[PDB]
Amino acid sequence: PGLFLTLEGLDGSGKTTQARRLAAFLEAQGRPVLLTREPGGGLPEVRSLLLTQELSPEAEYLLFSADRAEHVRKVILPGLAAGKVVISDRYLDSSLAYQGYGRGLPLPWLREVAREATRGLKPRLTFLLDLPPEAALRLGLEFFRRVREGYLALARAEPGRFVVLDATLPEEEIARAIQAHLRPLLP
Amino acid sequence: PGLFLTLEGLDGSGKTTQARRLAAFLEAQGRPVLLTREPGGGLPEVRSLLLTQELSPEAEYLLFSADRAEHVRKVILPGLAAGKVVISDRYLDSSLAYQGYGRGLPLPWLREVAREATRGLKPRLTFLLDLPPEAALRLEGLGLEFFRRVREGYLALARAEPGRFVVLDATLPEEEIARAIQAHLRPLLP
Ligand SMILES: Nc1ncnc2c1ncn2[C@@H]1O[C@H](COP(=O)(O)OP(=O)(O)O)[C@@H](O)[C@H]1O
Ligand SMILES: Cc1cn([C@H]2C[C@H](O)[C@@H](COP(=O)(O)OP(=O)(O)O)O2)c(=O)[nH]c1=O
Ligand SMILES: Cc1cn([C@H]2C[C@H](O)[C@@H](COP(=O)(O)O)O2)c(=O)[nH]c1=O
Ligand SMILES: [Cl-]
Ligand SMILES: [Cl-]
Ligand SMILES: [Cl-]
Ligand SMILES: [Cl-]
Ligand SMILES: [Mg+2]
Ligand SMILES: [Mg+2]
Ligand SMILES: [Mg+2]
Ligand SMILES: [Mg+2]
Ligand SMILES: [Mg+2]
Ligand SMILES: [Mg+2]
Ligand SMILES: [Mg+2]
Ligand SMILES: [Mg+2]
Repeated sequence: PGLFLTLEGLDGSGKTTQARRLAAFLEAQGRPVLLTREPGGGLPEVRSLLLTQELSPEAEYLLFSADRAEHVRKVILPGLAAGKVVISDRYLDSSLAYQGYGRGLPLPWLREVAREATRGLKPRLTFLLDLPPEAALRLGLEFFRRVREGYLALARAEPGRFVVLDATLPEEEIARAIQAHLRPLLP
Repeated sequence: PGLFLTLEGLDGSGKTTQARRLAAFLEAQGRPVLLTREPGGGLPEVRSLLLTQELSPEAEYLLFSADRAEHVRKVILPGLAAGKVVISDRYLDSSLAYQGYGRGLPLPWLREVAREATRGLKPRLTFLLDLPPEAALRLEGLGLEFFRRVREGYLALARAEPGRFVVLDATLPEEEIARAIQAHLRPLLP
């Protein structure tokens, strides 16, 4: 049982907001829900360490992946075995967009690292809240362009898992679109 | 330029003792030496991270690897580039023996993670201080059964790369181990 969903986008694309509203929507239908996030959900100390320190991309990816590995094991997989709808604000796609397309690390290596860290757990549906970095409500601009395009490139590679939402629209109608796509996967 | 050396073995095998003796022995010969270690040489804060309760073996290895990636880029390669003899107390082999043979993680995955973590950098010589498992004395569930697997793992890694590894008997007195290490170095120096 259980359903695994993720949200992705740049910081200030409104992921937490939509994660909050999606939880509330599923609670209103009586469906058990669990919110969680990366970084921090597996190893909170990773999150606080990366906050005040910049490393090499390789080193920083491996920390994200250790956190992810604990996150998948202690939080996400248990939640799904209990029949809950688990919603993660950021997951693997964040590393692929930021460390891969942004900092330039090779994608095939990242996914081979990720495969054991995640046990190959992929979300059923990932919502990409897309906007230009200048429109975001919260290493130059060029880095943030690369991450956004990277997200869009990931989405067009897997059109079955990504749902690309224009994040500049009002939050209420963005919420209804997410609800629309999600409807078929519940009764 | 430069020479990359490492010390390996179980907890309590004399690695730290012998790396420090070696460093000092090379400095007295007038050679530039960089003494380093793992975990912590790349990312000091990883030792905090590694103590986390009930840490899965995958996260464990990825933590060691985060540190290793930073350690290679910021400390080891720039030291080697300047012609220093760089000695690391523990390197990739620790992960292969502890997280591979000890925890049961697949070696090919470990090595695939290692490729980009180390950028292919392997030491010229690695001194394995082979210690009996019962003599070994932080990390989760460091039991006797674990140490047998780790010890035998080290010995299998030695057999697979017998030109890189020099296996020495860790129960021998410290002067004799150091002299034996020094003798395996002599052709690689002047
Ligand atoms: N050849 C030896 N014989 C007996 N004891 C030793 C020998 N070498 C080191 N020791 C002692 O064993 C302990 C562990 O040594 P250490 O160098 O810290 O091991 P490691 O670095 O491998 O953990 C220390 O108290 C040290 O004095
Ligand atoms: C470098 C490394 C260490 N370890 C383990 C060995 C030790 O039990 C622990 C710390 O090593 P070390 O710092 O050498 O021992 P000490 O803490 O006594 O100074 O980490 C691994 O499991 N994998 C690794 O890749
Ligand atoms: C989960 C994850 C986050 N990040 C970064 C991108 C964001 O700027 C930042 C978000 O942290 P925050 O949500 O605590 O603000 O973390 C990555 O670079 N890779 C990842 O895999
Ligand atoms: Cl699912
Ligand atoms: Cl957000
Ligand atoms: Cl995924
Ligand atoms: Cl060899
Ligand atoms: Mg993470
Ligand atoms: Mg990962
Ligand atoms: Mg894709
Ligand atoms: Mg030591
Ligand atoms: Mg080594
Ligand atoms: Mg490694
Ligand atoms: Mg053997
Ligand atoms: Mg070997």
